[PDB]
Amino acid sequence: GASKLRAVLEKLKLSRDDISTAAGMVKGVVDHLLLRLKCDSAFRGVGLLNTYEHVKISAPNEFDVMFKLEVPRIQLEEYSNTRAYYFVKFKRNPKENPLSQFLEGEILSASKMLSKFRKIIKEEINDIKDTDVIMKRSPAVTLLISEKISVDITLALESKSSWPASTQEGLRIQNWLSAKVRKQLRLKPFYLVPKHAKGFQEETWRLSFSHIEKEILNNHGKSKTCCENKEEKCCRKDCLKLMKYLLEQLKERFKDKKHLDKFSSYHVKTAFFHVCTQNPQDSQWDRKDLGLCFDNCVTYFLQCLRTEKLENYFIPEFNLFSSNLIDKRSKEFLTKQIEYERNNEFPVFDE
Ligand SMILES: Cc1ccc(-c2cc(C(=O)O)c3nc(CN4CCOCC4)[nH]c3c2)c(Cl)c1
Ligand SMILES: [Zn+2]
Repeated sequence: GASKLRAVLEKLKLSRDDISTAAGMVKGVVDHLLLRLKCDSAFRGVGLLNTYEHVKISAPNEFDVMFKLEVPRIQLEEYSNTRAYYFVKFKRNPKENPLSQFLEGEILSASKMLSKFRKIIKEEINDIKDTDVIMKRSPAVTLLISEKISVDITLALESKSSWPASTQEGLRIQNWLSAKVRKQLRLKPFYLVPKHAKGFQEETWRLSFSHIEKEILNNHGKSKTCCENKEEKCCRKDCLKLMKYLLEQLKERFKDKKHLDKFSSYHVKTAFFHVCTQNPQDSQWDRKDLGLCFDNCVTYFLQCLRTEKLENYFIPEFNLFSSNLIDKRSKEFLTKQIEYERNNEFPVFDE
């Protein structure tokens, strides 16, 4: 029942200290690069984005880090009705921006900016000889510290402006976290990561709302006091940790023929939060009900792959499971693998 799952989560608690020692290795290298970039003309307004504060975790030895660049008076042009991919233009010309180095008429190049960013890092990488830091061959700068810790660095354009139109019906937390909280969150800035649409269109930026996850996860209840006492203990966080570790273990047992390469913890998060919308009450996430609650996430995720539909939590018109992003075969393969786990009381957790 719920007994087996608790031991898995209690096991995952034991590796917190090993992740904490490796976390300081990430922040050390990252702070040197931030000092190096600030001395440059274009990367003077570079800062660390808090998404472990500024260090986000995707896999056990993978660490996603985000560098933000303040872009004032930014005008966005939507690309090919994709709803998430956009072009970066400038409202007017009051006093020429320092970002003009990568401009191409009106449109700001994503390929040109990421290239100078890759160059300034490649130069600073060989400088700090304290730890073995390298660079790998994908809109991120991957580093490898002590031939084990992989750090995916991403550059993002910050816009303090009102969120784009495609996000109008997104973040459907009204019946869960409230209309008050939705309005509050939508007052926060948004990000433009250089993810390119399928060759590629290397001048299009993707809408990123990564920074909102910590806001919702650290305040996940309908009741303001959720998980603040022994009475209101819920299992929302435990179901997300079990959903993340499920895909993680399936990506480990099937690196045999590389079918699940397109799948990330991101797809698992999106699906979990959609269940959080479906189940807005705290009584639908009780600590005793861990087994039942996890199965609700497992059923929704299986229904997602099966229907080839998983809406971006912020952009409903954007389908993360479209034929264009992940092929029909990879979804039908993952459907079959999870279906086997669900029908056999999850044998990929027995360790
Ligand atoms: C309630 C809530 C809040 C935030 C997110 C959320 C959003 C984004 C996003 O960007 O909108 C994102 N992005 C990541 C990691 N990226 C995967 C693709 O490659 C680059 C790294 N996790 C992400 C997580 C979700 Cl689901 C739900
Ligand atoms: Zn809770």
